[PDB]
Amino acid sequence: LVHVASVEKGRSYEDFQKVYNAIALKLREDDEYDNYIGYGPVLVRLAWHISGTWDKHDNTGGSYGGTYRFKKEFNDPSNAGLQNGFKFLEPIHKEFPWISSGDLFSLGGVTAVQEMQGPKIPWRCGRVDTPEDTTPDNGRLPDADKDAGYVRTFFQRLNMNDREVVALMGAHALGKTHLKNSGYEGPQGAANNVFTNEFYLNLLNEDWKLEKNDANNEQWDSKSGYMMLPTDYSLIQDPKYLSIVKEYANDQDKFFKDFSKAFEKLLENGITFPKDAPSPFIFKTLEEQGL
Ligand code: HEM
Ligand SMILES: [K+]
Repeated sequence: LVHVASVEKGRSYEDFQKVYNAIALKLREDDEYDNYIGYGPVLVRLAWHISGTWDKHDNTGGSYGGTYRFKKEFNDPSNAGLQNGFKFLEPIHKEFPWISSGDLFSLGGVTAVQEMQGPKIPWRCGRVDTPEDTTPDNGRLPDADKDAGYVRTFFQRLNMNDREVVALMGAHALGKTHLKNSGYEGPQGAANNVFTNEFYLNLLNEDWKLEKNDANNEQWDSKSGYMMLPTDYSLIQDPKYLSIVKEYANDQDKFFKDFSKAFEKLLENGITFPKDAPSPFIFKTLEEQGL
């Protein structure tokens, strides 16, 4: 399988900047979602989820084909709750119908990160919608009740090393777990809609207590009222992961550069960018444009 990126006929940077701004303005507007968290978090997760189905072995899955839009993928249990971000995007797609789905799902994630004060994430256009039959089966997204070895093993399927994994997990600082979605409940910290290194800080500074939740699952609960998944907790259990956590806890900038690179990589896995493809775009945030 080869998926060559193909620029949407006749579109340039400026056209994308507009999709961006449209997402951004809508984020600003619908701020009541999930009790004032806003849609930022769910969009980052949608973008990660449409991309985590990838398999470096056979090149199936990944964000290229916009398969999330099909039933099999859309109804994946590990995708519970993502429908809210889908619906958020929907009007947007209507306003800009020439964008491919993979392009849009992924741009939402970038927009989300940047609008929430995170780092700038270079983004590339060119994903092409593929047919219903290219939809990966359910089962490729990771479980949360595991440990560091699982995570390690899991992420390898996506070509991510220790450093990327840890960088990538910092996104857990955003949003929260929801009992009805995954059988877990609670936020990871206090600033849940502004992008920071809080995740690492929390993991190193709170005094976590293992407990069972209402869904009969285990989670690490802290006095502050925060929770961590077994998989999140696992980053302190593993020696290699822990030194990285420590690095990010001390230097938000390193975290940001690392997250940036990894997130783009993550969204670009499985895609072949031809030689003449335009360079990756760096979008202006609403504020940078004075809107
Ligand atoms: C071991 C790998 C991962 C596991 C098992 C995991 C699983 C989870 C769980 C179970 C949820 C809660 C969903 C809910 O009930 O609504 C979730 C929340 C979320 N996940 Fe992950 N995740 C992992 C990797 C990541 C990565 C790589 C990203 C993005 C870079 C990330 C971003 C998010 C975000 C932002 C939230 C909050 C969503 C919201 O507030 O609705 N996750 N994660
Ligand atoms: K979270």
